[PDB]
Amino acid sequence: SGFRKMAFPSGKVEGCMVQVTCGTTTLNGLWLDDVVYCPRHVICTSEDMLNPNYEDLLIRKSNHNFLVQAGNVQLRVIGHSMQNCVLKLKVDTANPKTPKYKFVRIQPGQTFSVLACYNGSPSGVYQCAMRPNFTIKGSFLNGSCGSVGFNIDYDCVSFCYMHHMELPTGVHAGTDLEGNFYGPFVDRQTAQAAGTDTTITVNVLAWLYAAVINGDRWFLNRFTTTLNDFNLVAMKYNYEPLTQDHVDILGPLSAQTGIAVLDMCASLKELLQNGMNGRTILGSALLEDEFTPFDVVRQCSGVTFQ
Amino acid sequence: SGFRKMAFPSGKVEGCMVQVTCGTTTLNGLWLDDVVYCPRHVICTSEDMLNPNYEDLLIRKSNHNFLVQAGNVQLRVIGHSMQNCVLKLKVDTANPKTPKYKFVRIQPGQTFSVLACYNGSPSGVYQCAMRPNFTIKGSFLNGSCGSVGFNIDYDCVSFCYMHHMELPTGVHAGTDLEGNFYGPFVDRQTAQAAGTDTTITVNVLAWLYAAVINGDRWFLNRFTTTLNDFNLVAMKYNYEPLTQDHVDILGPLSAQTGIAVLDMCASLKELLQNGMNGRTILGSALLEDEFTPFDVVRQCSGVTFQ
Repeated sequence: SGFRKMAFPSGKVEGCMVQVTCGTTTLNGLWLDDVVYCPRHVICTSEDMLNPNYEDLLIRKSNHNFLVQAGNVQLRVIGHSMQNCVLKLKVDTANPKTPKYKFVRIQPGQTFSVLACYNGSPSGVYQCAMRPNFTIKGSFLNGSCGSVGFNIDYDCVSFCYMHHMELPTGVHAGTDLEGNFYGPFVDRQTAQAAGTDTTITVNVLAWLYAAVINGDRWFLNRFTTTLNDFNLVAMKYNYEPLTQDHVDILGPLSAQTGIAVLDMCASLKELLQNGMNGRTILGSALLEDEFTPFDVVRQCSGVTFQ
Repeated sequence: SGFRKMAFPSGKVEGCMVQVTCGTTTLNGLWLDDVVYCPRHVICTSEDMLNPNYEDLLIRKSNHNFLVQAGNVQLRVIGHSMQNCVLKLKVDTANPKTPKYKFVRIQPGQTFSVLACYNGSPSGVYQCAMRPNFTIKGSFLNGSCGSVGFNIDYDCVSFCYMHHMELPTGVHAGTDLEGNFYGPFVDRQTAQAAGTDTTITVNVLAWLYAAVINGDRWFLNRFTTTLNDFNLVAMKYNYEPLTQDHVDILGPLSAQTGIAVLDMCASLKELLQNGMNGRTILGSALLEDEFTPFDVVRQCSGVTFQ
């Protein structure tokens, strides 16, 4: 037993990371088959980033202006195109380590692992959530752009995120692998408002189920509630409204524990109103929202990859 | 910027995991050169585990009684020996994916990544600390025994932990890769007391430095203290006593931030005495002790591996 914030095994993604250099800017790329995917702002200086015209900047670039290095091998660039906010560099070699993969656009509140990289080399792996306001709270220094987020399903890597920007507020913004930003963000160094963020209610409930499975039960109370009553409380505490779809996704955890979803809602309501009184749940002194119902089931049932 | 509990990239270790079966017990092994390393309790049934005589049980086993599977390849066992609490199965093939590696016995309070595995297949990676009482607070289900903990230094994997036991209290015990338990534990299903645990003070101070670097500063106060005065408070709150060795290891973070170590001690003293008043530090509502000073520097300076 026990419950940890576990990332996916990173090896299939490590084999896809490369370094991309254009003029004096270096960041990370993702090499799948004969295409390298990277943030289009690889073509910008710090000064360009204040107000970039990506079309005009890219016209000044030829195939030979992109240096792509896979460990020690230089790749030969034979094509370049811009798709939304990503560059696709066609190269003359297929990556021999390409895994089974898909490109996925995830929903707010879904989780994924980030392989943080610098100069095309991996430094670490961690699990995070796409916030309801389409930011992520990552760990990203200068040079981490082009680092990717992913999920694995047995032998298939679903790439969902490419890192582009740190907002002036210190949270992180990026794209899907088609180059479409999550949320209202642009690849420009300017003031950019993130929405009001909210807590991912269905994830907190999943994590309360994980706690019960692990024996952490002190928070279970004598009350029930309604979906409408609970949602009045969710509004006050800036929690996402719970829907029947969310109730349905929690079904298996309800079944395993014998705790009706609305009973678990009443327990959460009491924690929102009364706080935790200096107590912990699964070693946390706040309500955790970075585990999906699918994450809890995976971890509690020991699902493996290959 | 930002600060996450980051694990090492797991690919070099993924290539070393194999499945070991003896009679009707299956768990994980680690294949390095022509040796597979696994918990000796692979030779026990559930019933044997109550009071095992490992010497007598192992005598009943021959090379052909150990089934070792690397993905789909069966390995041929040509030798077996017991070293403390590990079995070393000599096999007739060197692992082509063996990384540069060492075997290290870590100190209480040091951190490492765990690759959780079932049936020789990786499920996830997470970072944890060896507790001062030589337990770990992991995520380990039935079949996870033989999963390993490690650190990476550029291209070299330092293996420090192999998982053996869940104690009746739900924390986790294991060995170094020479088969010597961390702490007083044995590979027997019996009541086993873990010591009183303590908080890893030098790690909490490292994490307060990480917070300041990231802009989380509200906890900095007007006071200083002495090593002896601080340690009186450390005793009361079950924190490890701080030594000059610990002060010296914090030197670089002191230098970077311009906050003397004893000033940061006085800030910590005030947090121990007054609590956090419903506030957070790096998104935590408790004092975090799973980052070493070396972890903070690594993460804050973007060190990479290969």
